[PDB]
Amino acid sequence: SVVISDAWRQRFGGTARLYGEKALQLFADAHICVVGIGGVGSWAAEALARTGIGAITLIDMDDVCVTNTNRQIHALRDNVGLAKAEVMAERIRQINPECRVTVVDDFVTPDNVAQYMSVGYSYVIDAIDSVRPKAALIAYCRRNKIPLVTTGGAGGQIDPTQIQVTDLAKTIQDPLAAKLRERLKSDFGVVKNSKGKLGVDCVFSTEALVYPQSGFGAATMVTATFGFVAVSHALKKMMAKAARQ
Amino acid sequence: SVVISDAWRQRFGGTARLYGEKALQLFADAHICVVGIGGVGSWAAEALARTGIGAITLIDMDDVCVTNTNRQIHALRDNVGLAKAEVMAERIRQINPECRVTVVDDFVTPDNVAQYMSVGYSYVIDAIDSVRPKAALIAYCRRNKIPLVTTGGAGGQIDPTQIQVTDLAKTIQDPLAAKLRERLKSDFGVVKNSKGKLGVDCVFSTEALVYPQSDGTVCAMKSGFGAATMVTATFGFVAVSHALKKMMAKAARQ
Ligand SMILES: Nc1ncnc2c1ncn2[C@@H]1O[C@H](COP(=O)(O)O)[C@@H](O)[C@H]1O
Ligand SMILES: Nc1ncnc2c1ncn2[C@@H]1O[C@H](COP(=O)(O)O)[C@@H](O)[C@H]1O
Repeated sequence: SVVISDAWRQRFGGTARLYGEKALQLFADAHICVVGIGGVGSWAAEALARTGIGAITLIDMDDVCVTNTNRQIHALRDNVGLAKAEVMAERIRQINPECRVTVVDDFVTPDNVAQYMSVGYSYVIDAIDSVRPKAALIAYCRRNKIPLVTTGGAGGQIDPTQIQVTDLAKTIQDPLAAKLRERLKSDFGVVKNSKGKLGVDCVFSTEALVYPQSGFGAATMVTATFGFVAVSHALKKMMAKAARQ
Repeated sequence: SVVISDAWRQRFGGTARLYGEKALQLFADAHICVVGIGGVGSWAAEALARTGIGAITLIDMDDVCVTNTNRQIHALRDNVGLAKAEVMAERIRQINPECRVTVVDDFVTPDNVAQYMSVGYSYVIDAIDSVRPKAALIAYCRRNKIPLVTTGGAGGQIDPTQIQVTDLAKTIQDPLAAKLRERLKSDFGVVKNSKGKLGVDCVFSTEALVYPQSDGTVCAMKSGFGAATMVTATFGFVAVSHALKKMMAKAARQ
């Protein structure tokens, strides 16, 4: 158990008053991994930090680019050209200097997923944009019962109020999620239950895609909300599991 | 009005691809005011900046406090003690160096509201928590046809997916929004029209508020409330997306 300090309580007293004290300690003791520190994952990382999560691992190899400005929290003039995960880590340490932050400067693949998951996370937030590594991460967590929430495509969507969580089998208006389902079936043997579920929780939006007016565009208001919904869902699941003993 | 530089196109190419070039220009030419740079308003400011809005005014007099950390984007160890609005303005300059940012180092009151709205904003996002100034800001915007979105209480709520926008007359499970309607009726004579509406768009949540108990548990019931970034920021984001939707619709009409 992480020892909650007096400074921690000043930072996160609003967390305790919202989730309860038991949950404050649960979060302080958690270790959550965010894979992909982009339009969705950067805001998920931010949210975790600001809700008193005591250890966070960030996995990404990309650099901050000027084109990230429309949708990524780390995308500032002075950060362009630096490694996203490390820039996000430094920010998290400014949020909570007592958070233990680990950076994995790499992409997830079939060959390294086991090693990177071997840490033993309380949750994994999958915010990867590419379908191949995405499928590899999901298939691994799902087989190994590692708690996971995945995110669909957040581009080409303008309305944050249509974001919701459902089984990956049941998402609509999400070409990324659809390709992911195909890849999981074809490459990993993952297929629906008797109930028609893949047993993978997925943040998506019912909104129909808005085609490009350099692929689909994106907006902070939606991409960040994907990440915030993923975090709220993960924390809810962790609190329910803990109450179920 | 604003000539979009190549740097600006690089920053906001994703914005253009989502909303169109005409919208990119509309946003570059816009001037939006954020009142209250806190749990809701700091994220609304961030979103405006990140959506290529060309001018932003920020109104607040408070300083960054360590207790802001759970829900405000400017709450970082090195910023504690500095004025919230100025820290945010400085961040907005890092997002878009060509954004025109104005800091009003003050609180809105019944007596100064006309001066602070007199500028001619494309939109006002009201993220003030205190009720009497909030009522005064809304009454003034509403009377003067100044495009406004207001935000109910984002504290005591955990679910970002229940946030939506409706007329202030129709909000539920929002005690702030209900005390507001009263102050507006009582001090400004703002009351429902015959269709049941106040003519004020409000971000609110259908979620029942969660109240902290003396024993450290919390109890949902249909320094006060706790809060979470995931919910407070999404209030701000839903406000911004609503405003931009309305602005684009207005521009489509001509
Ligand atoms: N296989 C992977 N493992 C970890 N992070 C990834 C992987 N593939 C893509 N990413 C990151 O996912 C992020 C996507 O963000 P965005 O560009 O907004 O969709 C980027 O920062 C990528 O570098
Ligand atoms: N009358 C006012 N005019 C402008 N900003 C205000 C006023 N009253 C409160 N605020 C700010 O509104 C913000 C509310 O943030 P929060 O504490 O997260 O609700 C704080 O930064 C306050 O300083």
